[PDB]
Amino acid sequence: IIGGEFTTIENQPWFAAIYRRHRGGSVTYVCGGSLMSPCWVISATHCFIDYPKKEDYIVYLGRSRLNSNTQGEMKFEVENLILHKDYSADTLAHHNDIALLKIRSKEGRCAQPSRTIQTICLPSMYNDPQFGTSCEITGFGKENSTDYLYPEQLKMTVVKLISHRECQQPHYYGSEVTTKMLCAADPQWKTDSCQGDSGGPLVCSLQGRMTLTGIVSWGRGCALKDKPGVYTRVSHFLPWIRSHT
Ligand SMILES: CC(C)[C@@H]1NCCc2ccc(NC(=O)c3ccc4cc(C(=N)N)ccc4c3)cc21
Repeated sequence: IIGGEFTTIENQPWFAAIYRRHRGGSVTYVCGGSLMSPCWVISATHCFIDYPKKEDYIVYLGRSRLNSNTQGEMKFEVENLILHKDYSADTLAHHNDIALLKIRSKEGRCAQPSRTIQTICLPSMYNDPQFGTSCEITGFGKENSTDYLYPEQLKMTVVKLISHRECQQPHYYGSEVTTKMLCAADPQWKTDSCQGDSGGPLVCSLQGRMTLTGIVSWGRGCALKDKPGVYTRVSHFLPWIRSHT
């Protein structure tokens, strides 16, 4: 996150920290995720497309720092890694960038809800918050575009949803942004998600209930003028999630 505020997992019960083991033994952070149901996590396909082995991943819940085992956390493994069957990556835009990771602990059980481990509701058919709505994003991603290390503590920030016609203007993303994607950004371009945040939650309070409306996907740079952050429009993929879970 660029700018924003430092927060602790208690505020983001449904945020999943996804890691990956390397030959030799080191473990680096990869991407974020959202707790769908006790046994499922949803993220982005571009965080696993290159190393499609369910065995190389680790998924943490209730973890507040990168190199610390926060009180009440749970360590998991990927029982099933399902990727959208039509994914492609262009110069900027990423298509069908949605993914399902069916988690499972060494003992064979799924997540166990608590004060620090919760789930968010999926959006419903054709019901997306209007443009200009404020929503939050979370991740252990960069705090600057020139840093190579991630913040040791979880961060969060708020942005505003941008209409589709406004995201297709020449000085924005032209025809690169498609109707199955959403755009969000700070009207002052000082705060925004960035590299390391991909796959993470974009939560909008829709008609009372906190809804998972977007999945961090792509964007030109981080917090750059007229260059919003593009997210995966969950509502569109409901039939996919349902039939695939
Ligand atoms: C190491 C890297 C090149 C990695 N390789 C596997 C394929 C692949 C695909 C996309 C990405 N994505 C990013 O690095 C990446 C970089 C910047 C991003 C910026 C925003 C945003 N400005 N809100 C929103 C999302 C962003 C995602 C990384 C990789």
